[PDB]
Amino acid sequence: DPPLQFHSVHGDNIRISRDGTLARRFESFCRAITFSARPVRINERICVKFAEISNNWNGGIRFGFTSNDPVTLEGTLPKYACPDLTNRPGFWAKALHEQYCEKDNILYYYVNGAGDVIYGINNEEKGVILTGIDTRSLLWTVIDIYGNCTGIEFLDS
Ligand SMILES: [Mg+2]
Repeated sequence: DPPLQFHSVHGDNIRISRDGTLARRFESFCRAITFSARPVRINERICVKFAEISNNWNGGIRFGFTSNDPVTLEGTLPKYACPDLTNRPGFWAKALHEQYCEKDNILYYYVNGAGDVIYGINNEEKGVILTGIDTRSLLWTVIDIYGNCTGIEFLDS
């Protein structure tokens, strides 16, 4: 439907912009978990821009999907998507290589009918990063704003 926004259920170290399109890890190095405000479609491309980078932290963001309505998760969020959420049923996420986490890159990803998650950077496919996603339930993005990237923007095309 409408352009993707961040869910109001998020980590303690996250601030979301007024229009809901920009999530920042405002302090520290963890508790940086975020979700999409609405479920996403199979084959819908999620496009995220690395809007802000800190030179004081290293590492890549973690991204993927959850079959859990983020409202059901409030007061329940751990420090990390990996391993902490991924250990629970209905979360699929992996780290993005830190070489891709540079200012103004666009990460795109989607889950296909087969339940595989394909990703790329600046419109160049990198491949399948995740497999076995439950395509029979509603899915929300999970993006853990970990590492040198401290601000990410959902892009509207
Ligand atoms: Mg804090």
